[PDB]
Amino acid sequence: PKLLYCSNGGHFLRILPDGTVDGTRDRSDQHIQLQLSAESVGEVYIKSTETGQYLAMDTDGLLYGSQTPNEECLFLERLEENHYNTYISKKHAEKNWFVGLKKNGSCKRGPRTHYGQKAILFLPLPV
Repeated sequence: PKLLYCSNGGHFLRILPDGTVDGTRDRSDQHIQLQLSAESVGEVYIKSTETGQYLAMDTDGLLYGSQTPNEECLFLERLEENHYNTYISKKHAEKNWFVGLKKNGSCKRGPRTHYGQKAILFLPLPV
């Protein structure tokens, strides 16, 4: 029962019911309560506790909400040097595509992500 805070512009990661991932700063928002559930070690699904949608990155690197689970919904967790976390699309691990948000709280597509950005750091917060 966790919130994922993005260091970049200070948004909590948010899966809107229509599949559009983005960020909000509103703590009472329903769609930010997430559940991180480990398949293997350092291999998680990221799910909304409010819609049951799964976070997923498609072929273009666009993050969306997946209504059912699958290959695209798995992400590689890495704890970073501070207390923050990065998350790679397992299905696109080679392409080194992270979950990330821009500074205005919008999805920063995989292609345009990379290491050393503040877009890709997230701080899990127990709700």
